[PDB]
Amino acid sequence: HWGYGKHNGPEHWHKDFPIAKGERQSPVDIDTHTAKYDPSLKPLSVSYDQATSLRILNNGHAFNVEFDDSQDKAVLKGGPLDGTYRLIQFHFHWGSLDGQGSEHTVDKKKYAAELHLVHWNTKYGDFGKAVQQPDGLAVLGIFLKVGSAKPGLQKVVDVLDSIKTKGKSADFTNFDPRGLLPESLDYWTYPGSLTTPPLLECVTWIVLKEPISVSSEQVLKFRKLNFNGEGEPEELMVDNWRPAQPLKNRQIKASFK
Ligand SMILES: [C]C1=[C][C]=C([B]([O])([O])[O])[C]=[C]1
Ligand SMILES: [Zn+2]
Repeated sequence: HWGYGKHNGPEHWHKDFPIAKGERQSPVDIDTHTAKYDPSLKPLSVSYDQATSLRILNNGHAFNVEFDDSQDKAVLKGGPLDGTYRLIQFHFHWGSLDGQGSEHTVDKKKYAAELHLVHWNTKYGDFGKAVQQPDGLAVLGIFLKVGSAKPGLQKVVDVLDSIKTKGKSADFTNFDPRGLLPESLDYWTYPGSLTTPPLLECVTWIVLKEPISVSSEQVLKFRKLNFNGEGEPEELMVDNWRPAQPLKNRQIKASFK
């Protein structure tokens, strides 16, 4: 029964998920002055040309665009990673207002939203096994700011009417996630967690420095989604972000100077 409300939100999650107070929780504030350039990170490789999107789902917490992850089709490699990580889904976190919505922050700045491209390490065979390992997942995080429209997002925006409420899905084939990337792949990286329950400490985070721009109309449509199921009282799907957690004994590394 966790969620984002006053009585079931982030401050309550630790009761059912004690790892919420663990040693490598996400998100975090990225202090740009304290992050250290690491000249050894290897180049980062996003290989999405053969991606096969399948479906879009409103799961009651966000919406997921799901991919075929039964073969190496859309993979993330390089950067801080050893081995090959397959794209399983992407989703967003966003605010009720343009001045909040991101999970990570940059020098305490909040963005309007944050895109998470979720990948799992093929050495563990399936996603469910991967989330049980400290190097099971690699999540590419991309900030959204409100300005110019993002053309490659509009297909997502357009389908949201058909998945308004929890449990609804729609076909979503032939979507190209390359259309959601910024120009630069400069990034910060650190070891962390899932940002929702079960909050498992299985993620290598790779957060891009360059945001993407989306229009006010695009983010407005995200805010028309519902947390509730059909035929239940309407609760707008907004503010589905966890705030920054303690960094504890971690260092954030930068791929750039
Ligand atoms: C199952 C799952 C996958 C990814 C995430 B997140 O928000 O950390 O990308 C949370 C939960
Ligand atoms: Zn997420």
